[PDB]
Amino acid sequence: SGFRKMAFPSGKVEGCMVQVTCGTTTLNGLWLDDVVYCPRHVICTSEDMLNPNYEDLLIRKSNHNFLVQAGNVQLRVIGHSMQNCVLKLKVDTANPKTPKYKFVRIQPGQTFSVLACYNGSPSGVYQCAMRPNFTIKGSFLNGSCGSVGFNIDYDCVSFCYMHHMELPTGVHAGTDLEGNFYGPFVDRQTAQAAGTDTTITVNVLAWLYAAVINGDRWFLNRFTTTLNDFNLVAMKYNYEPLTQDHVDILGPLSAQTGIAVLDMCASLKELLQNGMNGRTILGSALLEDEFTPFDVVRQCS
Amino acid sequence: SGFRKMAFPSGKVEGCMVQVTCGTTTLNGLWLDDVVYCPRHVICTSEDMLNPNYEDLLIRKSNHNFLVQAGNVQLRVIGHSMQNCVLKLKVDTANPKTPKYKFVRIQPGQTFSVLACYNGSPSGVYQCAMRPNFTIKGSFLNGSCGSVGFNIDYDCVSFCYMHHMELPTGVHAGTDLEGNFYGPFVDRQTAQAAGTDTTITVNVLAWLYAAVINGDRWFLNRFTTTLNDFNLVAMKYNYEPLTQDHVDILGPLSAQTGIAVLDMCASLKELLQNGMNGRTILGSALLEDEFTPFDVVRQCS
Ligand SMILES: *C(=N)N(Cc1ccc(Cl)cc1)N(C)C(=O)[C@H](Cc1ccccc1)NC(=O)[C@@H](NC(=O)c1cccs1)C(C)(C)C
Ligand SMILES: *C(=N)N(Cc1ccc(Cl)cc1)N(C)C(=O)[C@H](Cc1ccccc1)NC(=O)[C@@H](NC(=O)c1cccs1)C(C)(C)C
Repeated sequence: SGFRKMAFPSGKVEGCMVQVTCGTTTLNGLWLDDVVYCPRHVICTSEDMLNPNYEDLLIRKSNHNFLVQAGNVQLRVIGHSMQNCVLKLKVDTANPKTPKYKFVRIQPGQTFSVLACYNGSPSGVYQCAMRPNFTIKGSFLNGSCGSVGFNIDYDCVSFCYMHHMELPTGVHAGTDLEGNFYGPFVDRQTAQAAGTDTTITVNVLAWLYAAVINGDRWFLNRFTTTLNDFNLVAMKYNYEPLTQDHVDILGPLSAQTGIAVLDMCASLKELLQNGMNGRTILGSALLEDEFTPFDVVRQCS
Repeated sequence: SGFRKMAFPSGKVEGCMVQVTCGTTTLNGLWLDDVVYCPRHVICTSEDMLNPNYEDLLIRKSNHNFLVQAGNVQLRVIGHSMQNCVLKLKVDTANPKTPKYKFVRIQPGQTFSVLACYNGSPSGVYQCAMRPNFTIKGSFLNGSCGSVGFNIDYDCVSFCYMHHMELPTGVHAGTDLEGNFYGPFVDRQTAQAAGTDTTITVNVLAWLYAAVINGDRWFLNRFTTTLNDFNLVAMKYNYEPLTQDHVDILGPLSAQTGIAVLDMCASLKELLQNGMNGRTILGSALLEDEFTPFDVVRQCS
């Protein structure tokens, strides 16, 4: 019936995206209740970024240097404070669209939807994974700062990502909605680089299960393996060590398919050693690791 | 800055999705103005599908056999007519959320966003391409019939797909919003199969340009080629013949990058012959063809 990388419906967030401008810089903000959250480097000029003292830079700021637009509407800024690396800009109008929302700090390996915007206008929506080195591989051009990642869990909108940075290597980085960077990064134009990316093993397994469910099963073998033995082959190819809790987490998927986690770990073992010999798994010739077990169970059940 | 397969923000459509039930069957519908569009096979039982006479089946229908819910709300059905392969069910309440909308019949090779729903509830959003054989490769489980594909062009919401069918081969099929099937398919449980899928050449080129823009350029060569010569290698690998209009269409992309279409056709020529030798292009080890030139220019500019 198909398996696709898909994003939560984005309506509940489209209505929270506004435009923020300070000096010659314009980017995006998040309008919840009477507050608009955005990245604090909005107040920085080209020269400031090299070594900005944000507290000092912010004092010199008066509310009229901050210009906020809900679509074409304009919002009145009546205060501005800093929380870690995010600008809180209080406004008169509470957003009548504010949804039921949380501010969550996700875990590496977890996934969220990103609503990409340019000048307060939503552009599109896509799913990203928080890599083990606290980066994400998304689509953030000029004017994309302020786009936020989120999950929808039944009632609630869980905001987990606000985009700040791009790294020399093409990957991305940001903060939670309290303003704390994921990873070691700083909002400063100085040398910093990601750690080594390893690969999210439990997700790859989840992806193979998803593929068995959808008819791709050529990679299934009769072998079985032990965690320690597989995890020795894992370590060779920069794969996250698998754990018993990961196996527990994969329970429902192994059940729906009739394949022990450990039987699939042997199938995975063979694919790291020998590659794919020109066959495909769910339309890839590479192994994929940005699907969580939950993401798969949601779509395959 | 990144290139990702992304879908239009889905808010303007989330609010048009309702639940439809007839007998023991429940699926999705599209509530625009005072009308709810859904697939007409909703009125068919297991036995009917084999050879349904829909006109006859529909006469035996009274409005009370049709049950429609906007969320938990219920809508009153005050009429029901058939238009090709879609049920039009008039209702008392005009949707106060009805957007500015068109009903467009897209062209093979063109792309649209699909808002997947299950029992009137939106589940997620993703981008699909109308294959040259009038199928799509999406994610449509039980209760997904009625999910619609759409594009957003500035003001308007262009509805182009409503999902009806799944094919023995795992691929999907449906109608425009006037109820005309794409492809040769019929809403009947009898033998029918897709034509041979060829590959959308102009899209693959667009994808290579997107990859050059984002730093992947190992596949660039010094050679050049002629359309007829490339299109001879195209025909070998079930690739759509390239045309001068496709080259015109790729103009802006070839401009942004400095690579003549024909210089890229030679790079593509080499990749069909020799494959990728274990390198990747925008995180694939395969060539991709579900990006239009427009889809790329939108994200890379
Ligand atoms: C967001 N709206 N925005 C604009 C933007 C610039 C370049 C690209 Cl490719 C896409 C969008 N961004 C990403 C920025 O304004 C940030 C601000 C910033 C944050 C931290 C340090 C410096 C600047 N610009 C950057 O991410 C820049 N990154 C860096 O200079 C560094 C990365 C690691 C160490 S320094 C650039 C290089 C993307 C301009
Ligand atoms: C939509 N809500 N819905 C349910 C559904 C069934 C199976 C799967 Cl895998 C996913 C969802 N669908 C797809 C249907 O109800 C259709 C209705 C239909 C339309 C045309 C012909 C027959 C039935 N079910 C199907 O698509 C079925 N397809 C076929 O029988 C044929 C395909 C080609 C020739 S006959 C099945 C096989 C998916 C049940």
